[PDB]
Amino acid sequence: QTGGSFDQQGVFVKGYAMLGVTDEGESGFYRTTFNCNELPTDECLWAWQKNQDIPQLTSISWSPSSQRTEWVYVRLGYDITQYNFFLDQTEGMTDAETLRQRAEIRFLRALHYWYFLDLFGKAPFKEHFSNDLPVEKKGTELYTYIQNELNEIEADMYEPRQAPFGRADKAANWLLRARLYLNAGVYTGQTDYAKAEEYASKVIGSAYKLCTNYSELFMADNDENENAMQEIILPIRQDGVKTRNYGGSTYLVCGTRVAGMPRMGTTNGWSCIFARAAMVQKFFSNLEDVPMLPADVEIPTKGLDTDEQIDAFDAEHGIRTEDMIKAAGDDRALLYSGVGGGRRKIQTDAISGFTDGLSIVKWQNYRSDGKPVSHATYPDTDIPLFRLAEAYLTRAEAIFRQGGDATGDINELRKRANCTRKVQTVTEQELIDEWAREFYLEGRRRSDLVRFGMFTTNKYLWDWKGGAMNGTSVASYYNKYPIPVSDINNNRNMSQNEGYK
Ligand SMILES: OC[C@H]1O[C@@H]2O[C@H]3[C@H](O)[C@@H](O)[C@@H](O[C@H]4[C@H](O)[C@@H](O)[C@@H](O[C@H]5[C@H](O)[C@@H](O)[C@@H](O[C@H]6[C@H](O)[C@@H](O)[C@@H](O[C@H]7[C@H](O)[C@@H](O)[C@@H](O[C@H]8[C@H](O)[C@@H](O)[C@@H](O[C@H]1[C@H](O)[C@H]2O)O[C@@H]8CO)O[C@@H]7CO)O[C@@H]6CO)O[C@@H]5CO)O[C@@H]4CO)O[C@@H]3CO
Ligand SMILES: [Ca+2]
Ligand SMILES: [Ca+2]
Repeated sequence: QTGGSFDQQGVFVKGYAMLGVTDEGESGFYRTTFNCNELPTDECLWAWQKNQDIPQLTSISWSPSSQRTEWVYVRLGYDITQYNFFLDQTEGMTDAETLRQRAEIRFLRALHYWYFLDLFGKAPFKEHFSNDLPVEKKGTELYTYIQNELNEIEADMYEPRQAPFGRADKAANWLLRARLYLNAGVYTGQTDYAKAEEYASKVIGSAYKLCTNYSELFMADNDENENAMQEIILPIRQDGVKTRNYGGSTYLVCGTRVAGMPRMGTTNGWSCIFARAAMVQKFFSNLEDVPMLPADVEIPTKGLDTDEQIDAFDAEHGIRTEDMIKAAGDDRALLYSGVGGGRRKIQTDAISGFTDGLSIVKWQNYRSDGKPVSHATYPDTDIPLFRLAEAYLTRAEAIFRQGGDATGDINELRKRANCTRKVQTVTEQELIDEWAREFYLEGRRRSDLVRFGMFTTNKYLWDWKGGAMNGTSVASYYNKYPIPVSDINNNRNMSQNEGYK
């Protein structure tokens, strides 16, 4: 529908909706990008390796026929066509409302192009909605286009924290540019840490502030709690009754839980996503310090049916998540090694099930204020896609790369997390580890690993990397996903990424 039937307001809203709503539950914007940036990393593992294309993503051994690569590629492209459609239909309109809408739609399109750039190093490009085949825009050109888009639309965007919650303001714009500049070395071959630092400072200097209780950023009321909202620069709205997405917060909550775990926050635990040993090591350098149930202690088959019973048993063996946090001396150590759901392992010699690694209870469907959530199954928890904390890590890394002292920005995050250990000296290792501690399971890991030259190389080997128990390297061409063979066959304008067949 166009012209008189074009529901501008409605299409505008749908533009944002594509971020959090949609099997069809496997192809959402969040799940596809999340998996491509998480499943192959040191942060987590998908427990059901029999699922199509899972071993590939898990071991960084996919090919151009990868179904999950096609899903994210096609999803990013579809979203952009919808944005191009909105921009074409509102082209020439000069009223203030439309100008703001167009600025935000261009922001969203820019965000999508970043994903193409970060994941594939290029993108099937189209500035408009039409039947013409997209043309290839790669590396530096794509990078330049995204930066220019963000630069041009800034003036029309909302002042920091003045936009209706869920919409992008100037800070979201600056944060994305800071992200682009930080990764400029990867996308253009020429770093630009000074600009990364500059834009990160603009975000830090805005009205946004850090949430004083880390866990609250990932709870059911993170859209009705100032403590959390003051830090969330761009949330993907999710609601238990109105906004459901099997690949949204439902995926982050249900997918990381299994029956028996205390405080599941949902009636359905999928037992899919769990932490790799390397993720746990981010909080415990010596994995021997990780609170664990002794191997010689049996788990009763009776008397462990309720949360209260499970907690008591975990308490006796010092394995409640609160005990995990205390031992780690870090509020972000939201892991679970308790008996709820069965005996957990930290590292496994074979990926056989959900209990082969500690559970990640970072995301929750419980309100910090204790009030009821809207649904017993689907979470109300919003996905804080953009958080002020990214500005601190981005500036810290940029400062470090430029030879400066980044202890301040790092300790700002460690202070917020009530860390017992403060950083005295910043190293590349501390930085990449802090990126994991702060943003694990938020869909960006791979990108940071590639930038640190640690995604495919021997520079950093984590458990099950490359398909080996103790980790092994893979070809460097794997730092970029391949263009789906389906698009290669349909669009002669697109060229396959180097290395792939
Ligand atoms: O550990 C569980 C499971 O986790 C993973 O799957 C999750 C998936 O990745 C998420 O996307 C989400 O899925 C939602 C889905 O997208 C929606 O479509 C909907 O699902 C509905 C189905 O479409 C609908 O058909 C029906 O499902 C019925 C099945 O069709 C039917 O076969 C039967 O299922 C039983 C299996 O036959 C049996 O083998 C056994 O399943 C085991 C699997 O073999 C094993 O691989 C693993 O499954 C993982 C999966 O691999 C991950 O990808 O554990 C299983 C043991 O529980 O038992 C099955 C149950 O009897 O019956 C079902 C139910 O009627 O119903 C659903 C609506 O519920 O909603 C999904 C969200 O619930 O979540 C899933 C986790 O469920
Ligand atoms: Ca409410
Ligand atoms: Ca919500």
